[PDB]
Amino acid sequence: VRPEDLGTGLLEALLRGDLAGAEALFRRGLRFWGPEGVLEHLLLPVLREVGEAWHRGEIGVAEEHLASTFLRARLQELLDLAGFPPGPPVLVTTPPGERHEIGAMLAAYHLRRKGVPALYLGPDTPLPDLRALARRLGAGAVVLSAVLSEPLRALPDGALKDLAPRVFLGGQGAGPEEARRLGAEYMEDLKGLAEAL
Amino acid sequence: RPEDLGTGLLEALLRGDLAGAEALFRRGLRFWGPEGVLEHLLLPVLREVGEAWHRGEIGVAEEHLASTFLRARLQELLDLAGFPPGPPVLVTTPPGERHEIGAMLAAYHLRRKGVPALYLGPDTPLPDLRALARRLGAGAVVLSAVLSEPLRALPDGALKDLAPRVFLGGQGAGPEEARRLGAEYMEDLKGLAEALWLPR
Amino acid sequence: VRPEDLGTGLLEALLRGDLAGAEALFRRGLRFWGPEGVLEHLLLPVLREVGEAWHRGEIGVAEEHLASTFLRARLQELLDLAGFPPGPPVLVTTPPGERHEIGAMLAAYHLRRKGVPALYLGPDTPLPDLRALARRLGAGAVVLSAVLSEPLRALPDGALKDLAPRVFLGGQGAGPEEARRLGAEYMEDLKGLAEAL
Amino acid sequence: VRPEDLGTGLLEALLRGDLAGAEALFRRGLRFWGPEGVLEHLLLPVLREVGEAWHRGEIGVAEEHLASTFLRARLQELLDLAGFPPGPPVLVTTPPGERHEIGAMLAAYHLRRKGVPALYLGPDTPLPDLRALARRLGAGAVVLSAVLSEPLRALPDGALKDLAPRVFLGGQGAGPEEARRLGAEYMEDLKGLAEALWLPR
Ligand code: B12
Ligand code: B12
Ligand code: B12
Ligand code: B12
Repeated sequence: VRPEDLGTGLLEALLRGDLAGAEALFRRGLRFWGPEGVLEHLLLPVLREVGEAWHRGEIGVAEEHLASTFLRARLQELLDLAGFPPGPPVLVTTPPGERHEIGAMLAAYHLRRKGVPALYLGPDTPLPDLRALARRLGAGAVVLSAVLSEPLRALPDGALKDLAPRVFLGGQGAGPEEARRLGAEYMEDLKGLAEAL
Repeated sequence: RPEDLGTGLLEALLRGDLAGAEALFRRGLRFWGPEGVLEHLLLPVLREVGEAWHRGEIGVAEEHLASTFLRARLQELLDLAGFPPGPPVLVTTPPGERHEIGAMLAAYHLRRKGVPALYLGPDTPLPDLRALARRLGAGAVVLSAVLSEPLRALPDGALKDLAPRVFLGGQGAGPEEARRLGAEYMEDLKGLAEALWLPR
Repeated sequence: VRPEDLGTGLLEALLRGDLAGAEALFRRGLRFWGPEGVLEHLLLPVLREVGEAWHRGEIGVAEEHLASTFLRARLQELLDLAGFPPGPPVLVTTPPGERHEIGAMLAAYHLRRKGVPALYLGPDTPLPDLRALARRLGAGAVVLSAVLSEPLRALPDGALKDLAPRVFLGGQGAGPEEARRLGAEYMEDLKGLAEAL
Repeated sequence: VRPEDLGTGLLEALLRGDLAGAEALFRRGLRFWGPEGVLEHLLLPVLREVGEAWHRGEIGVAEEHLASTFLRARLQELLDLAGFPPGPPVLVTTPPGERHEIGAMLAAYHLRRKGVPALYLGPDTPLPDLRALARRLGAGAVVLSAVLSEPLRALPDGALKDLAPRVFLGGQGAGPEEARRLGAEYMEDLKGLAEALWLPR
């Protein structure tokens, strides 16, 4: 199968529970596109199509869970391969109540690929606890990924100010006005995070 | 240093030294092998993280960091156990149960015995779980519960007929609640494949 | 299949020309041991056994070549998946006359995994040319890997002293007295190269 | 745009140590033209420009090394992506004394793309050792790539004849007379190698 058909192939493999086939297809994508390219051209398009199929009522949450778990495992492999430099970390998580992790992990990965010690905490970190860890580790920045807008709507004005010296908010759930309200710097593009630091 | 590995790993995680944590875990693999490292290093460290949190010695951000690391290690082992062909067993946690390690352990113990255990991730709504089991023709569904409250919230018979065999375990579960929910109850993961193969 | 048998399995696969099997076994070792661990537990033991078997006369050069080429290809794959930060590079190569690449690639990999922009040049770089590139790119360091002692012995006293602001020499062909003679800093372990920098 | 237009950009990224940029540009070329087109119209032209610039004294050995190592890494990725089929292998190497790899790796790639199990040994394999491995693995063919002519001149008449059931020789260092002297089948076209083995399909 051609590169342009790897996305359809992967989604069909996952929807029939063929994890071995899915792993093979993803690895082919990695080899063809390289790491950034496989995320852009395979991981993200499959995740989005899973979401659309769910919105259309063609699949349920269990199929989305299966696909997201698979894709998380693949991104975690890449994250581990990028390595973790010493020095003051950037803490990467999602707002309280946000359980979608891929965006955060993508942010951490893009940072790690540029030599930044992005410490992915997992999703859904209470803000007092996040601030306390940032302070204790001397973190240079906190990065939050918000896929949904509702977890941000739940936060009080200024809630993200002073989590760390720099606080960045992105994801589809976030916009510049909400970032301003919460006291974060907004960034639309993952590729601009490493530059900003 | 086997006797010191657990303390070393926990300290590395709590200072954000992921490189050190990874090195120590690999040393645990060298000492104890794949199953052994789970029993002697992963689970003791997970439990000490939880206890330290319960005592107020660490916050949620530290616990998250450590749990994320340990989940990554267990996912590696789960993937190394392989995924055989044939009708899958779906493995997840009840609605409202966000803790994953027990479910991943169940999937691992199944896969190492040649059972195609598909780990979905945690916290799967039951109608959705039923629909996926149907779509994949799953022979069994396995749920891991660390907390009892998510189970208490579920209706009588909520787990019955998710597949022809349904198992519930984890410290949050007990035989009476399993019975109420329409699931079989088991405590030993080393017997779970055998229990599923052989008649109820 | 079992971790303790991956070395035996990989060597046997390579000696029978089973590259698909070898690739699968190496990937298993990567998953089990992690990026640095697979080099310590699988790649280096297999490389060394191949070399020793050749020195004992038990295998021919074609068999040795196949295995060494395969292992280099796997290390190059890992190297490319590491972070590559912006900023002044560290140039990594081998002395003039040293054709063996693995130690240099290992050095570059260890440095990239610690957030250092190590440029692996390939092996066997003439010193004037190496200095010129280091100067033009503003490299902070040059790192040389020597498996054989004879290429070092052929160099005049002080030959390595001004290749860059810091010059490190390691590999089993090097020792502290030779490093001193040649004007390089010696290090035995790659684990403290990044710290020293 | 043709792939050759990216050549200046790629080489300049490499020469300033911008590995990420060089890799990004090469991958764009792969996406736009695919592997065969990028190899013929970007990798080989850049390799040749690097070599000629070195011969002209315009770049030093360290810059040439960096560019050659990068291009080999990209070709090795493609070689591995083409996969390794089962079946009696074709051993692919270069003559004793030939250290240049790219032509051999291209031959292995073109064979693997057509479903032929081409085992790339690396360069510079002694002939009796190569013969021994070919016999032991039951190889259907040996393929040699020569960039330099002197390694071939060094070989005795008929040296290549019986390395395997078929023996193919190409690269700019080889020509038909020398192949005939050495007992190899002379071949120039990479894409025609698999067909020359007379296998099914
Ligand atoms: C997949 C998807 C989901 C998935 C999420 C996948 C998962 N579980 O992991 C699921 C199934 C959860 C889902 C359901 C819902 N989601 Co939805 N679905 C989508 C979809 C199709 C793709 C978006 C996505 O998840 N992309 C993955 C992320 C990583 O991409 P991203 O957020 O765009 O982030 C990019 C950048 O921002 C950047 N980035 C990410 N984080 C950060 C951080 C920083 C600092 C920086 C610099 C950059 C950065 O990287 C990413 C890739 O480049 C979109 C529609 C679309 N966009 O085509 C909606 C969409 C986002 N969903 C929507 C919403 C709100 C929902 C629902 C509430 C709707 C519903 N009930 O039907 C539910 C919520 C239920 C719940 N889960 O809580 C709506 C939002 C608009 C609205 N209606 O208000 C959307 C936009 C669809 C639409 N057009 O209406 N959804
Ligand atoms: C670690 C831990 C946590 C961690 C979990 C980290 C993680 N998992 O990523 C953290 C700190 C997050 C946590 C939080 C809380 N937890 Co807590 N904590 C624990 C602790 C110390 C250990 C839990 C554990 O061992 N997990 C590992 C799993 C795999 O162990 P397991 O379920 O026992 O499973 C074993 C077997 O059952 C078998 N198995 C597992 N699944 C299955 C499935 C099948 C089919 C089979 C056959 C076998 C099987 O395998 C396992 C190993 O042999 C215990 C106390 C203790 N010493 O046990 C509590 C405990 C579970 N926590 C408790 C509580 C209440 C909480 C909190 C609600 C407290 C709070 N107010 O916030 C929160 C949960 C909030 C939330 N939703 O996150 C209570 C639960 C009481 C109850 N449900 O009746 C406990 C018992 C402590 C106590 N005595 O009060 N906790
Ligand atoms: C593998 C091997 C080969 C292979 C090499 C395959 C390949 N493509 O790499 C083959 C068979 C080709 C080979 C050939 C020869 N080799 Co040989 N072979 C070895 C062997 C078994 C292992 C070498 C090795 O470990 N390489 C891997 C590198 C990475 O390990 P390393 O240099 O020890 O580096 C470690 C650390 O120093 C650190 N590190 C590496 N670089 C750097 C740099 C810095 C800055 C730092 C901080 C750290 C660091 O990382 C590594 C961690 O383990 C050894 C004996 C042995 N058991 O060690 C000999 C040995 C190196 N070979 C030797 C010889 C003599 C030869 C030949 C000259 C033999 C001959 N023809 O007569 C030829 C060379 C010509 C040739 N190309 O054929 C000698 C060299 C002795 C000396 N004083 O130089 C040895 C020691 C054997 C002996 N005689 O005892 N060899
Ligand atoms: C690039 C190059 C280099 C690079 C190579 C980098 C690298 N890692 O590959 C560098 C700068 C390192 C180099 C070094 C030298 N080179 Co130079 N260089 C060239 C150059 C510019 C191009 C070579 C090339 O195209 N290689 C890529 C391969 C794939 O191309 P190809 O062999 O033509 O193969 C084609 C087909 O035959 C097919 N193919 C290849 N193999 C096979 C096999 C089979 C079976 C089939 C079917 C097809 C096939 O694929 C290709 C498609 O176009 C040429 C001049 C020119 N413009 O052609 C010289 C040239 C080859 N170099 C030459 C020389 C002399 C040298 C040096 C000896 C210079 C010196 N040091 O003094 C050194 C070699 C040092 C040593 N080995 O010890 C001479 C060789 C003359 C001769 N042998 O009679 C040439 C011809 C230049 C000249 N006119 O003087 N060189």
